[PDB]
Amino acid sequence: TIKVGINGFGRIGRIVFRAAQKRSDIEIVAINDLLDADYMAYMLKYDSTHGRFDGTVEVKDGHLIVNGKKIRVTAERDPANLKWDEVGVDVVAEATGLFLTDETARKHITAGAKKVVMTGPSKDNTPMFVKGANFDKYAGQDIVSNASCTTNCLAPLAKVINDNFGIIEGLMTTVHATTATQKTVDGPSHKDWRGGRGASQNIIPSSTGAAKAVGKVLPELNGKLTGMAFRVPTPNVSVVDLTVRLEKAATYEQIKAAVKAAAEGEMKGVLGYTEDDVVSTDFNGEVCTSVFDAKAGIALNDNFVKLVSWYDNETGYSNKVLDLIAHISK
Repeated sequence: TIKVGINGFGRIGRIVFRAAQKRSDIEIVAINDLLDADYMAYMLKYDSTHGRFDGTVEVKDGHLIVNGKKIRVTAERDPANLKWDEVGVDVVAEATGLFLTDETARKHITAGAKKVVMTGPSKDNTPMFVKGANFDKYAGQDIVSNASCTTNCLAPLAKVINDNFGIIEGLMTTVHATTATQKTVDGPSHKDWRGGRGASQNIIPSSTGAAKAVGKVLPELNGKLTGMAFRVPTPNVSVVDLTVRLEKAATYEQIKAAVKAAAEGEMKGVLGYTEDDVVSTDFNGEVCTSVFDAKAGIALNDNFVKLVSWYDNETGYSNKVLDLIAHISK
């Protein structure tokens, strides 16, 4: 099995760990963060958004015992001192948000790991991969990125639409759940003044590179999409609102049928499809990274349409982090 070390036990690190427990090809063997093992155990067992851990957690001798398996807990600030080889780690899920370049992330390789997956968009030219878009373009690189949660929602939908009808141009809005970078009441946030405003009180405009980054994993869309975000007072689950102009005339029923076909075919398990009267909490825990909402979208005409797709910005992305780990280990 693929032995994985997690650097950073924030939201993504903890949900990757949970999702990994149901897998048989991967097992987590080590976690690194500035948290005691008993605090680590507490954060794993109790989750406001996703409920109790489905399994056993206990602490003995500074290491976790999760579902009977021993997990090494360290608190190194310098990734180079992590000694991943001592626990036999093949791939590091780099989930701190601080090591998003080749130089910073490589110290995991120096520390004994064989490959690294960043759980966020790279800040340099480290290649980015999105399941359903370009996992098949992986070419043995030892450091990769799984892009962002929003790109994992937008890219599979954009590919289906572009492949079938040709996207001339598109603009995206994501209505996005509150995240850990936000503030409970108005507080300091230099570099992003709006993002410091009280999260529970406000709709907050925010920048996002996700739509531009679709052009990295689908080069045929390179300069054809951009977008923005609004952060809203929900704790999890976000929604993409994609307005596109199409080359080939397509009725809304043709669009729905094309997405449904992909959701049951080449993109099964990545792209979902529903015609039900869903709301955001209906996707809490969703494993698909993009669930097309057929009744919510609307067409002005056969070449100009607004498409709606849901994503659990914690769970879907975390499951595809694990999918990328398994893919680069094949």
